[PDB]
Amino acid sequence: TGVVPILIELDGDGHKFFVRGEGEGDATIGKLSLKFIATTGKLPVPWPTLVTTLVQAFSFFKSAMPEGYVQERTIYFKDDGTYKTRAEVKFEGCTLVNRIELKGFKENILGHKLEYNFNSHKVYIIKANFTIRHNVEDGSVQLADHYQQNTPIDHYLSTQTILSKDLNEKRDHMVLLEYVTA
Amino acid sequence: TGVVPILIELDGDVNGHKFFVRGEGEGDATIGKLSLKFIATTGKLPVPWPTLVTTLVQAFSFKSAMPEGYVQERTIYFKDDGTYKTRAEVKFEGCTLVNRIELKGIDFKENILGHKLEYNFNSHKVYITADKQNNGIKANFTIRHNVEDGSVQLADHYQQNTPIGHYLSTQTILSKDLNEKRDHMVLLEYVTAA
Repeated sequence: TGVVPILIELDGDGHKFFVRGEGEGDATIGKLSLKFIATTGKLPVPWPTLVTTLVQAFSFFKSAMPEGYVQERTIYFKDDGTYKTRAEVKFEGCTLVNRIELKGFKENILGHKLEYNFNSHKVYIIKANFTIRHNVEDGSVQLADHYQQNTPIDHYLSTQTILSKDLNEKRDHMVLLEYVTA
Repeated sequence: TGVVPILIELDGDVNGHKFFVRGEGEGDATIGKLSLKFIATTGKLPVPWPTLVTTLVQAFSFKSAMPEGYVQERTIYFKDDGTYKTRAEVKFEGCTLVNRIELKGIDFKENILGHKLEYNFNSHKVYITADKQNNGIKANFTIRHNVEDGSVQLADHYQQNTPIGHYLSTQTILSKDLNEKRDHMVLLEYVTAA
């Protein structure tokens, strides 16, 4: 019910970086509007690879609040490196906070030759296994196998995502619009 | 800080006429703006909407009382007509500010029940004065309601406040949702202190 504020903090790693996301969420319509900012400068990684790691609560995840849940993922990129991520999503003074730690390859990913977009997927829902198709600039696809577990402190989720850019923003950033349904 | 959701629930009972109103919307203390849609769930109101405006926050700009929120009790004398008696509790419920109100009306005549008021609300400054006696706040003010013929209906408000744990100027616009068939009131309000 209603629209809640969202804080997202991603501390990433031979290249250290930090991303802070701020925006609003509306569970009534299942809409996300978020702007992410690279505080440490340009990312040594393409933005679409951080999309999945960067709040399923908007459509268990809701019942987990306000003490919230822990989300851990290991993400294998085909013929490349892998992500390992741990996150804590919970409520802090009427604001939903997602604190994330991820650690990682060869220079599609470090090469920065992906397309700035993100295709829709059905997620098999806690445990989860799914594969994301990233569009590559040449025409090929970069596959990313996700393994996911959840823990509190049988259905599907379809998600649609739009990646855009704030024109009057000079820091490396990502504006994100997302619709997720059950 | 930020924009908070608002739930307003008023179970009312005037001269034999029971009614329930649910208001939903947003509040922003930073700019002092209220956006609310009120719905008469029990059907057409036995009372004109402008007479419920005062009773239906003041926290936006009352703030210190949250989240274990204050009690607001009012006695509202309509000139040569009936009177309102209201008790309300404004507080936070899961990040939402809720204003549950109980109102009762006695000794009316059929401006108010006659439904001959204008669908609008003139601005007023409210005289807010503190009182350590009841650990709360008191206020007295009179609202001039425009009646359709040309005259005015005056409504004398007496108000006390108390926690469960200067001036205020208000500006109000009353409108209607075109795609809403229930008896309702769209409300926009700007409130500042002095």
